[PDB]
Order: sequence, then C-alpha cells, then structure tokens
Amino acid sequence: YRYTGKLRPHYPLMPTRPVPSYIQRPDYADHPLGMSESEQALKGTSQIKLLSSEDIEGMRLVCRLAREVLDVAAGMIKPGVTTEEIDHAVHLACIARNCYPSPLNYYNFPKSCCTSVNEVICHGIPDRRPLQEGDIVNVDITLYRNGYHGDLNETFFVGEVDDGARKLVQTTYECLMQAIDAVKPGVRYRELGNIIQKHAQANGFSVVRSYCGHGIHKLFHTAPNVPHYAKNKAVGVMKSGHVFTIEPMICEGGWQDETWPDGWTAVTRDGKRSAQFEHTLLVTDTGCEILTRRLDSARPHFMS
Ligand SMILES: Cc1nc(-c2ccccn2)nc(NCCNc2cccc(C(F)(F)F)n2)c1Cl
Ligand SMILES: [Co+2]
Ligand SMILES: [Co+2]
Ligand SMILES: [Co+2]
Ligand SMILES: [K+]
Repeated sequence: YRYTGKLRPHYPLMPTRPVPSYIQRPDYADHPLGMSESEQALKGTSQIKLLSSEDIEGMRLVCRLAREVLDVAAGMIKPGVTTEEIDHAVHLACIARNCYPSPLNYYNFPKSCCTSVNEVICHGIPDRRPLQEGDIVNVDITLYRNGYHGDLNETFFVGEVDDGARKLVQTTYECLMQAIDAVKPGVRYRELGNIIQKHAQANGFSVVRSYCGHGIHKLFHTAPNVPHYAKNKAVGVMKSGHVFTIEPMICEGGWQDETWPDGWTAVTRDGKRSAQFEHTLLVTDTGCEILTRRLDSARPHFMS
C-alpha cells in the first residue's frame, strides 16, 4: 500500500479492552463480525423515526454522558500522548458512566473511539503513535446507554500549530455551526450541504463526499443520510422530533478519500490535512436542541 502522507499505523495494538458484563450492550457487541441486525433490518429505508418523550429523555442522557467523555479526551491532548492512551481513558470513562463505547466491535472496529490525526479524515484507529507538536487530532465519541446512542466529535490542537491548521479547524467548526443554525422543521436535509460547502469553498477548502451525517437513536447509524457537500440528493424533510448528526469533514487540499489496508482509516488521497466537528441534534418546533453541547463553556476546546 502506498501511504498518502507522513502518518503510518503504529502496531501492535494492546489486546481488546473488555467491557464489564453489567453494562448493557448493543446487538452488534457480541456478533462475530460486529454486524447490527437492527440496523440491517432498516438498511436502505429512508423513513425517519419520530422520537417519543421517553426516547428524547434517553437521547438527552446519553448525549450528555458522551459530551463528558469527549471532555475527558480533550484534557489529554498534549505532545507525547499516544492515541491508544486517549482511547484507554475514553474506554474507562464510558464504563464509569455505565455506558458501552459504541465504536467497540461495531463492524469489528477494534477500539472504543476514533482518533484521526492530520490527513486522516475519520475512523482513525487509536494506536501506539505519540502525538506530535503541530498535529491536529479529532476524537469521535459515541456512547450507548439504555438502548440509545449519542455521538459527537471535536478536532484539537497538539501544542502550537501553524496558521493553516488554525484556519482549517476554525473554518470546519464554522461550517458545523452555520449548518446547525439552519436546522428547523420544514428544511430539507439536502440543504445543509449547500451551506457547508459554500463556507468551506469560500475559505479555500474542500468537502469530503464519502462520509455523511446520520440519523441516530436506538441505532448508531440510520436514516437520514446527511451529506455535507452542495447539490446532494439527500432524502427527507426535517420535522420536530427527528434526531440526527451533522459532522462535516473539510480538507486543506482535494476532497478525495481512500481507506488504509486496516479497512477503517480514511485518509485524504493527497495527504493534506482534514478536520471535523460533530453534534447530535434534536429538531424542535423552534429549531433544534444541541444534545451534545458543552455545558461548562460556550466554545469548543480548540478555542479555549
Ligand atoms: C458514519 C459511519 N461510521 C461508522 C463507524 C464505524 C466504526 C467506528 C466509528 N464509526 N460506521 C458506519 N457504517 C457501519 C456499517 N458499514 C458501512 C456501510 C457503508 C459505509 C461505511 C463507511 F465505511 F463508514 F463508509 N460503513 C458509518 Cl455509516
Ligand atoms: Co463513524
Ligand atoms: Co461520530
Ligand atoms: Co456521527
Ligand atoms: K484529521
């Protein structure tokens, strides 16, 4: 395999981390290939769940706990710390909140969160590589509690970063916030990509096409599929009680992605940097509730 940039996987991984049996598990946790039968049963359907009162409270809880875990990860971002170390802390933090780390064994994904450095777009596998000053790194967290998944991610600076990294990260966050600002009953899902691409393009950046936002609730990924790029053909209209993510991945160079031999790590084909931010959203009568909002600060970690 010809790698697209400087990053390489750093093996072996530590033995898979166990989740105590008292923590409730999603269907795929114990499937040999990590397949989710509940998800497969709805594969290719475009109908969107309207959450019940009980569902909304369940989503509120797991989304709050997921934010807590992302904040744990944020505190560990420094030169020399390996992404494996971040994942261990994350794994323990999920357990401490009586949650299952949703990525663990999801379609055999080996770790409990995704750590995406520099040219990795998404789905980076936590490994023995120490973070380097100048790096940017996304940590993507999803927790499962009482039948519900909650999903967020932020990109972080490792020590001092160059002006381009600052611009990419700032712009990506601005893309996310502009899209969220447009969310309310009656807006088409396909509209969000128009807003996101307009802003990214205005700042000399491109928009990943192969990976999208998604419905989430009792399933990790379900309808709607939410592309982040302009003139896309996403199906559906926002309604009060819909829950979904917006998680735009934006790139310094071209939009094209490819996957490492590990079957997971998505990287820019040109080896230039990519950044991502993600929230889980609940559509309300007036707009939307950001379920994964940071509670003790108005701003994401990179600003702070
Ligand atoms: C957005 C997304 N994320 C993850 C994932 C998987 C492991 C850890 C974190 N995230 N898995 C996903 N899909 C799991 C089912 N298999 C598929 C199907 C189509 C496309 C993909 C892929 F690889 F994400 F593009 N995976 C998706 Cl759609
Ligand atoms: Co994912
Ligand atoms: Co995520
Ligand atoms: Co997501
Ligand atoms: K990245």
